[PDB]
Amino acid sequence: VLKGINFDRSIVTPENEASILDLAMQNRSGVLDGMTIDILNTTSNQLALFHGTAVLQGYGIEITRAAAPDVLVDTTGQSNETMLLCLTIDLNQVNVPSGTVGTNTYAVDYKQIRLEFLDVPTLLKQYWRDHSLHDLIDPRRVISMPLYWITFGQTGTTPKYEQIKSNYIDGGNSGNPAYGIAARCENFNHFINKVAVQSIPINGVANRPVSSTASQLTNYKVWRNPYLCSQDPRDKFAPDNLVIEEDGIYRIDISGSINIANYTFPASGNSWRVGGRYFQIVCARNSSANNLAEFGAEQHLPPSGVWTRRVLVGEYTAGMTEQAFSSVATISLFKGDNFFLQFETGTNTSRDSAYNNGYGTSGTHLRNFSYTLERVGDLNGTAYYDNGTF
Amino acid sequence: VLKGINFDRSIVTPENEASILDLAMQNRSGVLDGMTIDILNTTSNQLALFHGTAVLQGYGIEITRAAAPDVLVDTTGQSNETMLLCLTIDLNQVNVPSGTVGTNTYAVDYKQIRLEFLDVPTLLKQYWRDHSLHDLIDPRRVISMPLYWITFGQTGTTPKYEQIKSNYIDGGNSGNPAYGIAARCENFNHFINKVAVQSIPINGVANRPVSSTASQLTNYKVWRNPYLCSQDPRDKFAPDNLVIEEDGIYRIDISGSINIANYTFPASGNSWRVGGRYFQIVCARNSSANNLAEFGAEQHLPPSGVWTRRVLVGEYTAGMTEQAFSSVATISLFKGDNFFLQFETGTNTSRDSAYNNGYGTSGTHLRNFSYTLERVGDLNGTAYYDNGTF
Amino acid sequence: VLKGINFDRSIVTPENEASILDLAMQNRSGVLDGMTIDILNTTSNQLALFHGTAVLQGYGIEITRAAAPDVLVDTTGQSNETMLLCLTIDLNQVNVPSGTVGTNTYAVDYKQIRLEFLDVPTLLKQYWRDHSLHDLIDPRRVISMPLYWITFGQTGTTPKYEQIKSNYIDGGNSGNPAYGIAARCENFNHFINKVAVQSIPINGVANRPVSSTASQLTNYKVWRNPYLCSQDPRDKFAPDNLVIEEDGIYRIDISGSINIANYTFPASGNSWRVGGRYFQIVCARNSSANNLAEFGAEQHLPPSGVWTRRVLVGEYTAGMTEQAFSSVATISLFKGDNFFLQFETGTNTSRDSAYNNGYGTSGTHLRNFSYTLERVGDLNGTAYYDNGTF
Ligand SMILES: CO[C@H]1O[C@H](CO[C@@H]2O[C@@H]([C@H](O)CO)[C@H](O)[C@H]2O[C@@H]2O[C@H](CO)[C@@H](O)[C@H](O)[C@H]2NC(C)=O)[C@@H](O)[C@H](O)[C@H]1O
Ligand SMILES: CO[C@H]1O[C@H](CO[C@@H]2O[C@@H]([C@H](O)CO)[C@H](O)[C@H]2O[C@@H]2O[C@H](CO)[C@@H](O)[C@H](O)[C@H]2NC(C)=O)[C@@H](O)[C@H](O)[C@H]1O
Ligand SMILES: CO[C@H]1O[C@H](CO[C@@H]2O[C@@H]([C@H](O)CO)[C@H](O)[C@H]2O[C@@H]2O[C@H](CO)[C@@H](O)[C@H](O)[C@H]2NC(C)=O)[C@@H](O)[C@H](O)[C@H]1O
Repeated sequence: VLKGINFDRSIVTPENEASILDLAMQNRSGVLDGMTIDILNTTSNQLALFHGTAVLQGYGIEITRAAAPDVLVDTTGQSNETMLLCLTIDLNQVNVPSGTVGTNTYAVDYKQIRLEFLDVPTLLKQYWRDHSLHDLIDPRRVISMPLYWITFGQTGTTPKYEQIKSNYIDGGNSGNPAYGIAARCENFNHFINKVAVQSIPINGVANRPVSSTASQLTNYKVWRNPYLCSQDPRDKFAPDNLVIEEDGIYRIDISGSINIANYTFPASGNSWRVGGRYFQIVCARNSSANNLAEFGAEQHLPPSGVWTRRVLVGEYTAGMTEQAFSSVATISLFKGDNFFLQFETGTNTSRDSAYNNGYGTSGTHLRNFSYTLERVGDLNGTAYYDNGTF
Repeated sequence: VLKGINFDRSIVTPENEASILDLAMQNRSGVLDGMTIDILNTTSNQLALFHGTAVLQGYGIEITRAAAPDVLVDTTGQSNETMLLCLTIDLNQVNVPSGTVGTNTYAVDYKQIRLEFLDVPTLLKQYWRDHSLHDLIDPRRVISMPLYWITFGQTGTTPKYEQIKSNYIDGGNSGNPAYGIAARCENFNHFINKVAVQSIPINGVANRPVSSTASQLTNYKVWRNPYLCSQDPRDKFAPDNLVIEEDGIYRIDISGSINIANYTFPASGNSWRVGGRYFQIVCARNSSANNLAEFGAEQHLPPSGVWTRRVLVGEYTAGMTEQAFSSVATISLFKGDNFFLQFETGTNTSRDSAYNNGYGTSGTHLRNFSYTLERVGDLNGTAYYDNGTF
Repeated sequence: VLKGINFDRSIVTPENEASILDLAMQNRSGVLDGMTIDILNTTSNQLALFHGTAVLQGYGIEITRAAAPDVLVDTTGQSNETMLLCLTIDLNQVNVPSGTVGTNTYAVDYKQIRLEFLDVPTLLKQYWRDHSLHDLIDPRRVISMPLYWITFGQTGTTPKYEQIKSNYIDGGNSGNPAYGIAARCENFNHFINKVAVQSIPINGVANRPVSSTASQLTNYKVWRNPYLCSQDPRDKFAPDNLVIEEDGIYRIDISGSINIANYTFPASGNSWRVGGRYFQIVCARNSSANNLAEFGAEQHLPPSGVWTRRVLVGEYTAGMTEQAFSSVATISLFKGDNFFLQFETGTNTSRDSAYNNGYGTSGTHLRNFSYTLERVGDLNGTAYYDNGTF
């Protein structure tokens, strides 16, 4: 039959209001405030956490403040292991109320909520990002959110910790928690190596031209939303590649200029004409390596025929010392993919190369280069096949 | 007086929680999951639909699953007609509860909800996209959402169906259901016809240069959000024009290059200088034709003085084989408008044209062209006059 | 302990549903409909307001309609003063219910809600944009939203009014009330003054080239979201500067062309080659002047090392009559900042200037220039330091 959920004779249930809050959270779960580690109240037998609020698939969870320690987690038996401190909902448990409304003594022991230590494969099997209490095909009764990596030493020591920032709704994304900016940087300058194809380092270190003869590795301001992307965990790829943590349609914006651009000088032989040199800036995706996503999670397989390379800028050098460019594209990206930018040109500097024979500021380089990567759409349902291939 | 809705002594009503959910849905109504046609359980007297959830102006509607058929709709009397299968709320009806809380027998016969067949003019008069149960000036008591076009044959046959995808919140837009991408495509190449003004085909078929002498009509990947736009229903305009289904401020992004660009060769007569050729890429809107929107709905009239053409790129060819361009603009668009892109230049190839005398890859063409159209703002209230003219 | 808010044994309180609605409003408060001044029912002792709905930090407030006047505010004693008509929540007050559910006589006198006149410093101390009933560190019990500037004359006169549009959720932003477009304009043409550095007038008046000898100040279509930005209140800066009203990560899009661009003519002395002229378009922020934000509110101090200038386009003129450009960047902006765009070039027209010696249409000018400024992210929590410096 046709059932009303919100109608005059309907009864609004806990699962109902949780389904509503989850919708209002854009289906993202996470710590809204607090719930950070309290090292002052942390011993070799207990782990303390500060007061706070979290939402786990529409269910509101609170750690209350009193007198500190706001909450204590038992670490007895945990030793020489790296574990995940998790906030878990278990709907098989029974919440035990006591006292009464009428007296001011109503209280509930929420057995459906626990703070616990899980190993990575156990967390992954019940991770909110992959499984749901509200799921249509495989509904679950137990779901978890990892808060910290906890590394226990020898019996008698206090553990080392690392916050799982993807599960904290800190700042930057509050009104649009599942979307917004994935990555952005300030303008930077980067020397173009004398090769046909090279990646542009987008993760905060550029090879900056500093003199007429030299360039040097220099930091530039960069920011990443840990819920959406991360710097590649492999050192070979760490300067250049992002790992996508969330499927979606993303928008890539790039701008900058090619400085000391090469071209064939107008001479009597070529009828006093500039001989332009072709170059292209491409964005790229690659999913050959599995388990690059956070916790080594299984990558999300893309639809058959998915793009791998997309031309953002494709033209010739125009005979000027410096030539600006800009491009904006929407692209599909999947959890586990590598995403990167490449500069392409010919390798013969006297015929087809956009780069010259100089080094440092005398050599061809990218100047005032910057980008923004932003999540703008999801790939759920039919969009996976209709929108996911490009 | 000043009335609190959500305060300590307030009573939260069904209309209240529905007004809240509608706000959380960005005022969009639609099927959240399921509610697709079940052809196995569909006969010549009954039409079956699968279990699912929908939200209609903040009211949650559910089709429950048991044992299939999840729901049955009576088709007796319906013959040789094209009808709309609609999900309707009728607040003049009375929901009849039975049983009691205390026993586990409470149940409601939701007479305020029906699955019914309506003709197009009846649906349009009570369509959620134009009328509201919550409306300030003209509040309604009956509102509908069309799910399928149902074409009934002769008495004794099973009907033909077509899903109304604009009313299904499938994928791509989940956390931002009333906004997000309207249209996007992969990079494509398109031959420039030897004319002053031409539309750029944005609906998935381009005239691709394939040899030094020929171009051929070739499909490219394109995606449209049916809630926001559709391919023009008239075959004359179908390769080039979108029909806007929803008023708003939209963002248009374009990028690509002009390949084999024409220019006046540097000769002794012009003092060995490149003679550039002017061209422009414009976006355009046109509302002269009424009833282009879904169901032949009345177009939304724009404010007096509304724009019709906007220059996105305006410059000269620079004497290079290929020259890149990019542009981003925000524009107002109205339900029923045609939206399209045009390429403009002179027609004298020896004096003012950006195009040459070649064909296929030897002729001037757009290369690596792509666009994104996205809804970024609404045109309700004062924004209609202040923001709606440009 | 671990407390559930939305669980099976939980009791959902008024503060709970208000916290949920505030989340659904992206933490923005404001009038959703109506609540505009009713001058027909306004006298020298009373001020009338029309029926409407507002949300103040998740609490729903309603002015009910009956028979007009929908509500009356006492103005006795108010004279020769500029005051703020405010909608205030005071949780120290007690809402007084009367009658009963069972009879159809339940009614509440909402003493926790008032319409009142406050001076600017009192409003600022309890302004919802700076303080919260839900605040973690400094929770408040009294919070206000200003609706109108009310200027009272001599005893016996009806007052003058000015709507505070930043506190009315009118149109343009309904589904994304705290984000969306801040400012946008139609294409305009602007003469480039013969100077090294100049601001580009973004607030609706451009110096339009109209003849081969003259340019004239001409209006162009522009729109600003008053919640996000305003035209500079100082006449010296009013044509060029925006005042940012809300912290965040913003996206700036620019496009246009440089028409009648200057360059060194190819002559025998320079080996028949175009001598390009460097120019750059920069966006800029400046927070030296405090109290530029609405009501003269204290500016939000940026993190140490914050950017002030960012190159959007940096290149040489290419020897063409007209050269197009486009750029998209994300930038941090703070409440109280000035935001503006600048055009930069050399001042020697025979050696390094992108501008020539002409005036009007014969002189170098920006053609088809337009921009969009949009709020795309917040700067709360850790994002303030990690994302706020660029
Ligand atoms: C396991 O898959 C991984 O490898 C993908 C491909 O790597 C490129 O292939 C090699 C050689 O071409 C042949 O082995 C290069 O080392 C890789 O590309 C280079 O990466 C470095 C580091 O990021 C760049 O600085 C360099 O510019 C780039 N070289 C070229 C020629 O483009 C990789 O793309 C996958 O993402 C990854 O998982
Ligand atoms: C009923 O209004 C409809 O017509 C609008 C105008 O159509 C153009 O006008 C004619 C001729 O100029 C004179 O009759 C062209 O056929 C139409 O423009 C052309 O459309 C085709 C198909 O999309 C393009 O391939 C072609 O490039 C374009 N021609 C030119 C010169 O630009 C129409 O714009 C409204 O949208 C529509 O409702
Ligand atoms: C109180 O801080 C304010 O002033 C900031 C700087 O103003 C510029 O400085 C002077 C002179 O360079 C030296 O006093 C100029 O008058 C100001 O810049 C100019 O502003 C006008 C009006 O907007 C522009 O038309 C003009 O192009 C621009 N001049 C130059 C050379 O760029 C100001 O930036 C702060 O925002 C403001 O609060």
